[PDB]
Amino acid sequence: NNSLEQKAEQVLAPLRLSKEKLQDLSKTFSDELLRGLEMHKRHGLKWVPEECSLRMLDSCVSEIPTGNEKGVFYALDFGGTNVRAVRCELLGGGRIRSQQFLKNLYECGGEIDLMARETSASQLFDVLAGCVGELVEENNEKELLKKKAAKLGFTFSFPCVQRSLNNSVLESWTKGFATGHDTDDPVVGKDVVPLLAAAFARQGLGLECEAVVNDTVGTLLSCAYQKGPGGPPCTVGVILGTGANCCYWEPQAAAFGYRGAVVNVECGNFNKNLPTTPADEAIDNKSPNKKHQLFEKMISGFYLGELVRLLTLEIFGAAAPAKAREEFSFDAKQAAVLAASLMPGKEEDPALASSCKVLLKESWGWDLDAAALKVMRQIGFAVFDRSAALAAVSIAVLVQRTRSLETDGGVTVAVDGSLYVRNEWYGLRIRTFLKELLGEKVDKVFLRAADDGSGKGAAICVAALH
Repeated sequence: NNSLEQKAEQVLAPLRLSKEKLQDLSKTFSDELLRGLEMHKRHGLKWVPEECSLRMLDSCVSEIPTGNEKGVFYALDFGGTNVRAVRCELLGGGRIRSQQFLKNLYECGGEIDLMARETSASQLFDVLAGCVGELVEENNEKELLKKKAAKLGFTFSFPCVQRSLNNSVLESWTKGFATGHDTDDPVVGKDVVPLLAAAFARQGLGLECEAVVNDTVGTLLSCAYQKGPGGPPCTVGVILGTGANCCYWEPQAAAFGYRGAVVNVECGNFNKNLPTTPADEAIDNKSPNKKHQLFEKMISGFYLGELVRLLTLEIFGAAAPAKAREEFSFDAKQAAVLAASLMPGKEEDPALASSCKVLLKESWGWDLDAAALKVMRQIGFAVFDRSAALAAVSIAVLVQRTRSLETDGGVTVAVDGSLYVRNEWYGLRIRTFLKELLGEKVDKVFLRAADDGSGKGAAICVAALH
């Protein structure tokens, strides 16, 4: 204590980004976005990191829903071992009724590891197609779809090369997958849409995959449909969860060589003029993706707990608890408990502070005193508030680029992700920083929660084509 507060001040001040620092970062990010569009115009599918840290991927999505579309549309959500099939009744007026069927690929296939190098593409896609087929059968719909096929959107959350809305080639596996590597039937290097269509045909399923949809773009589309007809257009989509990403509607997309209008920025990798602190350097240095995802490493839930832990070690020194020396011993949910205790008009609320005391005892075995508890709360607040401020920078830059404020007098920003969904104050802090960045015209910016981009959003994508 006593000089604990001076040390906390010295360590935490670089995390408190002033309006001027946020405005400078916004300018840097805007310039980088333009560099990325010029990069796309010249290089197309080839990312040139030396020209731009933002991939600026063509989502190939051009048709934004009105909210009036009606019908039954399907989606397949394959982003790892937890596969989902989704069926959406679009009822008009922004209303959607959904069903889902879940498959855990670890427990699928008899004496066959679907993630293994010896498994063929056909075996994996048979299981994916069968997930959708189980949902079709729950609805007693197989014969109806034999008569008239249903449209399906495919969220395939792996590194891909996407030449058109319905053509996406797997560039390399991630997330522990190796399927097909040791077979004559690979997934890597193949367009996944014909693999899925072949699997549907083998099971007699009348589903036509018309889009491979990025989940951030799906979040934008989910919002666009479900806010209903009318209102300021949804031209920005943001995911603030375990990771962080954003997409937006680009008014000069055609001139820069895009087929779609919605650009998937891949802003997690933004790396220009970042307000780096020693804790950020430590997080990057021990990560498996050094010098990549540097913006995300300051924003997203995967890292906020690590930031609190490393700043705790830095500030408390020999007074830090032993468990704070263990990587990933403190997560973003726990950091949020700390940050919530210091949100506007809650600082002297005793119940929130008491939850903090219990938290630190349970997670770190730390029976700390009043002054130490106050400093821990300040650490958690500083980490989460910086996350909100940097998210606000991303949103403001994208809103400016859409020109929606100028052409439609308002903009709807679709937001999803655990940081925003779990913490009511997080979006409010985003709005405070958006006011700092944009002035009074933040009153024309509407943040709207948007659900299930990877499922609902992909079904909406294909519904908007017709």
